[PDB]
Amino acid sequence: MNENYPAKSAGYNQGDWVASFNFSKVYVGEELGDLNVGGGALPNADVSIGNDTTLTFDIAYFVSSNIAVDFFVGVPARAKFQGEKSISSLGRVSEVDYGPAILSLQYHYDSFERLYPYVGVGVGRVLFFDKTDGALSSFDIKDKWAPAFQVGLRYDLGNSWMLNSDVRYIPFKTDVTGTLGPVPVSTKIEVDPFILSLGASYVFKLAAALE
Repeated sequence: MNENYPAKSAGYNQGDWVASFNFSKVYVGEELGDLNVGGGALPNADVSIGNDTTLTFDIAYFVSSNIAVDFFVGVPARAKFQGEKSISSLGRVSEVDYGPAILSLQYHYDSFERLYPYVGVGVGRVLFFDKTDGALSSFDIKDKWAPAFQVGLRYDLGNSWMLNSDVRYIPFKTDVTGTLGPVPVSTKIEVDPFILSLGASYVFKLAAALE
């Protein structure tokens, strides 16, 4: 008739592992930034990216009930984007693979507004695969790396299916160079890329049992 010694509860414990899978929408590409050129003139170029479906996978590690860690990663295929004056019009300027590598932790913070989202921060490195960039003879692009900040919320809506939504911000400038034979052209462009992650996640508890 009476109740005693209830069942154990396990929802969040230090060392928890939850896979958060969501689509990351990158937003960058305003206009190239040429410093100088042998030609003498100082024209302006234009970059463009192809609109297509894309997904991203990140690993969230629950260590504390106040904060946690998340690592954004993805193995996208080879994509071709524009980035020039006359070459842009053609449609074939640069083509390579995407190597999005970001790792930051999420933490809560005081708030007054309705929604009480969380803010994170860490190291966000963006690299690519040397395939065929630039309108020149197999041109390469100098990747970049720097600290980024995350902003969003994470909850569990439904059974065996959680939800996650945040955004990654980190303004930086990429470089471009490479040439087979003659002297390559070292260029640089400063832009503020905006990544939007939206999808679901899945919580999981370690298998190894401790005393």
